[PDB]
Amino acid sequence: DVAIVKEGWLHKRGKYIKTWRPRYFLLKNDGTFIGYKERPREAPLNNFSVAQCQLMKTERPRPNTFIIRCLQWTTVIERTFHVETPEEREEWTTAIQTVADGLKKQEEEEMDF
Repeated sequence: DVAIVKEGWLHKRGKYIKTWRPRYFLLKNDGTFIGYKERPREAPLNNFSVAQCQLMKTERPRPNTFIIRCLQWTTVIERTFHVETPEEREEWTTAIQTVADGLKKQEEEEMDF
């Protein structure tokens, strides 16, 4: 069954306004990545799958930024996050990567041959 893999505060850059705001995110092993205004009913402000997504690291405009990029149909979705240390970024990117890898292995076992 589906369990939380990692949860915690992330600084998220907005989609339309490119400002940064603190958000409480939860990553689940089915690829669910859900973000709330406060530590959690109250609906989430962000809700997307990390399945088939790409992790990118950047230092501008903020150090220790990571981007989750997902190509969906014609559209490309990007979600931008900042944490205070490069170690915390590695903490998050490793967790997201391992979940994505689990789901990729599952897809490949279904689609290959």
